[PDB]
Amino acid sequence: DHYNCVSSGGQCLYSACPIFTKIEGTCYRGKAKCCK
Repeated sequence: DHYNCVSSGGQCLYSACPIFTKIEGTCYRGKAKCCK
């Protein structure tokens, strides 16, 4: 979720994760990606 994503270094993005990050979980009631 958003809390864990941001606390663990990531960012919540609805569509693509930018280059040199990868999808590691979700945010926003599972509608966005946590990119780390």
